[PDB]
Amino acid sequence: APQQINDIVHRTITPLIEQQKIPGMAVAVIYQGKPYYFTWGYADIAKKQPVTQQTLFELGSVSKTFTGVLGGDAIARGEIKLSDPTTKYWPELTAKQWNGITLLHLATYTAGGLPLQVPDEVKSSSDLLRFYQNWQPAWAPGTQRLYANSSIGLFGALAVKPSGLSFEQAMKTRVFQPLKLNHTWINVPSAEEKNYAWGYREGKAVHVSPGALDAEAYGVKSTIEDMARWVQSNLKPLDINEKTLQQGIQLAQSRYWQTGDMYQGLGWEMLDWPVNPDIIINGSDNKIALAARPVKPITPPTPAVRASWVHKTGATGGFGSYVAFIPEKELGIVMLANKNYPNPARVAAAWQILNALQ
Ligand SMILES: *C(=O)N1C[C@H](NOS(=O)(=O)O)CC[C@H]1C(N)=O
Repeated sequence: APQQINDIVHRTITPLIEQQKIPGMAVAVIYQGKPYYFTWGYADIAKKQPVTQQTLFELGSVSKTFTGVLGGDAIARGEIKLSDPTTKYWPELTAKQWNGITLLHLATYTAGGLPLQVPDEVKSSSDLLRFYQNWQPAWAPGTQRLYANSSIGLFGALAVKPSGLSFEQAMKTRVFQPLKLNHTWINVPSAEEKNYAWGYREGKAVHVSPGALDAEAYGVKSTIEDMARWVQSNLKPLDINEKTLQQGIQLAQSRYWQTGDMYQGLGWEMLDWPVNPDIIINGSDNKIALAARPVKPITPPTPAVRASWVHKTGATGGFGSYVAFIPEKELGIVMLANKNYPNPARVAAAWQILNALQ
C-alpha cells in the first residue's frame, strides 16, 4: 500500500479500536480501483484466533445493498417493475391497505410505516401473511421514509418470484457468482465455520439468530476481500460483463426519494459529493437514521450520479459494518468489526480516510 494510505488508515483506525474496545477489525481501502487490506485483533478472543483477510463478519443491514442490486437485476431482466403492485407478486395479500403499495415503496421504506423488525413470533410464510395482512399504515404510501427490515425484506422476497428461484439461490446465481464473491454467504457452510468470527456483545460471544426475511434484510456474512470486490463492482459497473447485473448495480444507485440532503437508492443511500461530514456523521445516529422522515419523490428517478457519497451501515448483536464509496474518485472503504459500536464513529472514521485520499 502507498504510504499515504497506510498513514491515514493507521492514524484513524488505531484510536477508533482503542476508543470503542473493538476486539477484531478488517478494513479495505479501494484506491484508484485497487484494494488495500488491514487487519487487527481477534476473530475469537478466548481461542486467540486473529482476524485475517478470510475472516467472515456479519454484515447486518449492509446486506440490503445485495438485495437492492438483486432487485435491480430483476428489473433489468424485465421480470419486475418498481411500479408493480405488491399484490401482483403476493395475491394472497388481500387486505385493503395494500392497494397502492408498490414494489418501489417496499424497496425504499416508504410503504407507510412498516416496522423496523419483522416480529420474532413470525416464522412461517403463514405467519408472515398474517403479519402483513394485519399491519395498519400510519401514513399514505410514498410520504414518509421509516427504515424497516420488514419493508425491504418483503421487496427482496417478492422480487425473485418471477425467476422461480429462492432468494438465496437467486442471490448466489445472479450476484455472488458473477462477481466471484466465493466467500460471501447467506448460510455459512459447515466447512467455513472456522473462518466465521464471533461477535462480541457485552463481552459475550454471539452470532445473529435466524429470523423471517433475515437473508433479505440483514443476514449476509462476508470477508474483507469479497467486500472490497463488492465495492469495486458498485464503483465501476461498466466492467461487469453480465449486462443485467451491470444495469442492476446502476439502478440501485438511482435516486428514488429525497429527504433532507440524502437520497434513497435500492439498499444504498447517497448524498452529493462533496458532503458535509456532520450531516452524514450525525445522520447515521439511530436517533435520525431510524426516525420517520418526510420524503419528496424524484420522478423519474435520477440516474446514478458519479459525484456521490454512496454508503450503508449495518449491525447485528455482535458486529458493526460500514461501506462507503465515491464513484467519481474511484475510491471506497469497507470497515468490518466484531463489535456493534456506534454508527457516527464509523462514518467519521471513513470520511476522515476517504477525504484524505481524494
Ligand atoms: C441492520 O443492520 N439493522 C436494521 C437497522 N439498520 O440501521 S443501521 O444501518 O442504522 O444500523 C437497525 C440495526 C440492524 C438490526 N438490529 O436489525
